[PDB]
Amino acid sequence: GQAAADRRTVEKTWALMDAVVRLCQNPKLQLKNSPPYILDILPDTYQHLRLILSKYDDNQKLAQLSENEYFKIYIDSLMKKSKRAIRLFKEGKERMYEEQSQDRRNLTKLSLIFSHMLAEIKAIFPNGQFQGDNFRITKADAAEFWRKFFGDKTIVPWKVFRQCLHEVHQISSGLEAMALKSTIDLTCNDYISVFEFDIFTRLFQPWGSILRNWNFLAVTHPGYMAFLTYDEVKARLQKYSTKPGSYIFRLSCTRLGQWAIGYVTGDGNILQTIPHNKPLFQALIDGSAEGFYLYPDGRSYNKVTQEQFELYCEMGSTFQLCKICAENDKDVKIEPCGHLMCTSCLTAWQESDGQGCPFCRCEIKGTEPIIVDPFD
Ligand SMILES: C[C@H]1CCCN(Cc2cc3c(c(C(F)(F)F)c2)CN(c2cccc([C@]4(c5nncn5C)C[C@@H](C)C4)c2)C3=O)C1
Ligand SMILES: [Zn+2]
Ligand SMILES: [Zn+2]
Repeated sequence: GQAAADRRTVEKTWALMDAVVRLCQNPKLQLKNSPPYILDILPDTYQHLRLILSKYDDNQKLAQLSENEYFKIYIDSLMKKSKRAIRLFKEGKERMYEEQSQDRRNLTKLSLIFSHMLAEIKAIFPNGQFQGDNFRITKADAAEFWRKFFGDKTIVPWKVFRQCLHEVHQISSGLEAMALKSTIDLTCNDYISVFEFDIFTRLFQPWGSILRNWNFLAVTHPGYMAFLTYDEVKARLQKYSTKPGSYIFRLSCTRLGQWAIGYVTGDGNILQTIPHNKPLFQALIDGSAEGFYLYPDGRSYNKVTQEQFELYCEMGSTFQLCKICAENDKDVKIEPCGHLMCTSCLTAWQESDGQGCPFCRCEIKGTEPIIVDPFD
């Protein structure tokens, strides 16, 4: 059985979440209002988990929840990300109190992850009852791909998902697979939920050209600003208040799967809109043709490089993966150049007579084992 281990894991989960909440209540942080608001999200997550348990009343129901693969992965993921937030405060020290620090950007990355996890658990356990197996994917052709490979599965490991997706839409390099992972795996748990799949396929519709749409709208488009608040959109566009047709487009924590566009009017007002019954690309060319959307991020704009994939990857939390394969963790440092990669890729390059370091071609005088954090 798992009864007693399961009881222990839930209670450790709530202890670790309470620990993160207490560290975040430090007035020296000034994040009481800085949203996604970790001091709202973690209590809301606790609240939804209690609602789930409130519905899985007794020994027999609790045993069904125990056997739910999505629920097991969710609680494990919540424990790991809580431990990570604790470690960030222990290792970050007074840098947690500097707004611009890498340590504080990492707290923002964990806050976004917690926000996405709360949206996902509400989508999969609406009113605290499992509905993963009945989840209706928004885009018909995306929904057919998920039925075809995964049936009524709620969640699939990233490695399995990447292999099945590659059957229909070829993924090119390691840096593209890594960039794609960072886009679909919002919860950063190395799984793709049916919910995550729904969000990605809604944003980058149509399905027929989905990797080209994502490459063009997110990976290389100068107008794309990832997740922003309404206040951040005003702050960025204010710099172009005197150049009407200046625009950006962005994601919303509070409205997963939807785009929002901000633009500068003839009067220098900043307005925001959500594309109305059209995909983003159509909204952008239509608004372009009408004079609203002329200057992405305040400049004119007139098939993706490895460098462009690598720059996109830095926004996320995937620094532990080897850039060559995007499968194995970085476990070796090449010396003296200091480039990082997995042993497997190092071997394959020196196997096939590659000069020196795969990245910089320089003499390899030494290697040293290394553990790289996803947030490094
Ligand atoms: C909602 C508000 C909260 C306060 C911070 N601002 C600005 C900001 C945006 C992102 C981030 C930060 C910070 F954590 F690094 F600091 C800061 C991180 N971040 C982020 C984290 C993981 C993945 C991604 C996506 C992405 N977009 N371009 C590249 N990548 C990997 C968007 C997903 C569909 C894939 C983006 C922001 O959007 C956003
Ligand atoms: Zn590798
Ligand atoms: Zn090198």
